[PDB]
Parts: sequence; structure tokens; C-alpha cells
Amino acid sequence: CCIXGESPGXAPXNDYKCXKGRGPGGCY
Repeated sequence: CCIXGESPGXAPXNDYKCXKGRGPGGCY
């Protein structure tokens, strides 16, 4: 699912719990 498959990818810092990425609700 990595972020739920709504972002570029796992983005362990680009979205997944990172302010860089904003999908279902993943930021820093």
C-alpha cells in the first residue's frame, strides 16, 4: 500500500510521514 498507493512511492521522507509528500495524510 505504501502510503496507500496514492503517492509516488513509499516516500519514507518524501510523503510517508514527511511534509514533502501530501496524500491520504502522511507528513513529517
